[PDB]
Amino acid sequence: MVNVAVNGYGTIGKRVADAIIKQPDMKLVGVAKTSPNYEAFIAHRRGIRIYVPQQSIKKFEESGIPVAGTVEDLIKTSDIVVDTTPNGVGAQYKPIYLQLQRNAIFQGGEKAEVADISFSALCNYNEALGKKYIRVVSCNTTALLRTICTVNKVSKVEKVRATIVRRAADQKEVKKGPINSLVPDPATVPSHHAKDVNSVIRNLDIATMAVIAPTTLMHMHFINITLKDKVEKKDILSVLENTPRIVLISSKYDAEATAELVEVARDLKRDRNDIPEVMIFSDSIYVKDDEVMLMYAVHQESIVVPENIDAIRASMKLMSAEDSMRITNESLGILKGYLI
Amino acid sequence: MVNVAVNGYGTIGKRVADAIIKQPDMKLVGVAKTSPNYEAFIAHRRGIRIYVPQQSIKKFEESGIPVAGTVEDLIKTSDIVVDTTPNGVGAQYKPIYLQLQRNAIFQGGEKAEVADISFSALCNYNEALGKKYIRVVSCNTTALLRTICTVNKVSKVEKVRATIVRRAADQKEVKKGPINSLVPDPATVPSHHAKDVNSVIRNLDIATMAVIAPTTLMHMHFINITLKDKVEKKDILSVLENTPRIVLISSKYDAEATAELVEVARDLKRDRNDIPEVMIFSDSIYVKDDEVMLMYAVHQESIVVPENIDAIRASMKLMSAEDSMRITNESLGILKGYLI
Repeated sequence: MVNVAVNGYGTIGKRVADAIIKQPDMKLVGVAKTSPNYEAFIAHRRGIRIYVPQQSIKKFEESGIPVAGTVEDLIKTSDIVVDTTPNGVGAQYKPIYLQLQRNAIFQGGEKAEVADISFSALCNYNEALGKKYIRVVSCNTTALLRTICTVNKVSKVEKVRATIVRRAADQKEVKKGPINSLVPDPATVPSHHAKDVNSVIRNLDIATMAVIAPTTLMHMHFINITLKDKVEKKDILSVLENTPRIVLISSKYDAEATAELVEVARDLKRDRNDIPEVMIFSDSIYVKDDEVMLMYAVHQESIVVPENIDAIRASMKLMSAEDSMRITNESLGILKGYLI
Repeated sequence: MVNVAVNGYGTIGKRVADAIIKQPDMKLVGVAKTSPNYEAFIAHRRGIRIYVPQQSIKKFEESGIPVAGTVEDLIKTSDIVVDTTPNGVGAQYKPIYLQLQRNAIFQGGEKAEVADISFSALCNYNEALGKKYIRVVSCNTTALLRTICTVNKVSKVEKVRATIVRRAADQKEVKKGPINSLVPDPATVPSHHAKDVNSVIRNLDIATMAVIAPTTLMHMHFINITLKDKVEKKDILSVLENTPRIVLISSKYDAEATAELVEVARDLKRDRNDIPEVMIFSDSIYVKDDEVMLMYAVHQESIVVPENIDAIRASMKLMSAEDSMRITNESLGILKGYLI
């Protein structure tokens, strides 16, 4: 039985915690948070136990939300830590995990050196088997990796160039912009995505560009893939339509807009209206000879959730790639085929 | 039991159909819709019977979604119709419901003359008992009536002055602005809200102004009430804290922003992230002698849902105001007290 701790109960933290609870071979010990905001109140009402930095206990304890113990308390009394702390804080907790001898899963805004390997379950689960420290790649890297590794089955992927249109901040954030601007992110080519992808696929010729748009719901990727062998369209479409963690969006029901996909998720009653799957617009799938083009949407709040679950399995070597992803996929209701 | 039809499966209709499904004394006969978009797809997949206007049947059927009959058929089969069609379309169906001899509930965007009475359950259910045609007031009119009929228990409301900040368009709408403007709505005073409140509370001296902001989540109201007698804050606060369909928002958990309230709903796992209750900011409650000032948020996608359920009960004389509101409240998970 794996007793899991979650460090950092934010957008990703809260989701991983609920994913952990639905797993048959894992238990959530508790979660670490520094401020008693509404995310914490709600967590406690749901019976999730909250661990806090010793120095914040007093402050935190003024709000009435009971504290189960300190953050080291949590790490020591767990078998592995899913770290979902802010960019840069993982590396700060890294020495703590080391000292207490806990494996730990890090998020994608950390430097690669925080982990012993970087990960995406559809690409290098077997290579991650046994790693004590694993870095799950960022949300947009994950979407690129899922698409690539899946297209690669039809033919070796020789080259990737991509433009990432990033949503500015999540819907709940009220102090972040831009309100009305496009903001190169960064201006320099390439963006960090290409390298992040090279921490999982060592030798891919990848170049990416990114910009921030004044939207909160989902990112969007615009991809140009060069393959080795002239391929057929049915084959690129066959494998995109049959890969869990990837869904296709048609143009049949007038839902090709990130806001309308969010509405589809609300009406489908998905938890927190999450769509953890890569959402590829079926009408954008262009394959001519050895060239592939298409666009897809990425739901940043949830895309790495299932990856953290498999990463845990990889780290503690509980089962194969196919076994892990099959439980993760089924327990978190992950789709394949047409979303809409 | 009571067989109910829903004419217009859009933002309100999809939710009135789901609430009808949750009532112990009602059964959803089917819903009416013109276009076979993602909302119709999803209804169909849940087993909801879809009826389409005669002249749209063939285009609708190009989608492969089966059609149970015309709108007239749906009408003939129900004991009562919940009309949730676009503003002005209700008046187009009024003569059809009359000729087909079926009671009907209309939405606030219609003229008061389309019905035999306008309604809000916390104020005049008893007056609407037996009315064959009832107009449930608009979303912001409803929020003003719940607040006024509740405050009125502490001391007679003699005067209301309110400013309404309206969200531009719901989140699924991608063709409506404004993107970045404030838009008098209208520039003349008063806006229609005051007349609509007066269709419910006939002699109240009320004036309202409204403006459109570039937000999609919720409306906000800023109100000034003049009472007959001087009162104590504790008495205003105590009624506001103990009335279903009204919730209080504290400043304890950092959630005083409409986007953070949407977030609270997501994490509380409310259906569609709906918050049908009037959300009064408890730090806003200002009581001095006979003057009360406060501000609140209104979730426009859902506030009228419970109201339409009670309206069915009033029109069909099914049970008392209190009995109906208790079933509507319990079954739809309506709250009172502090939300956060």
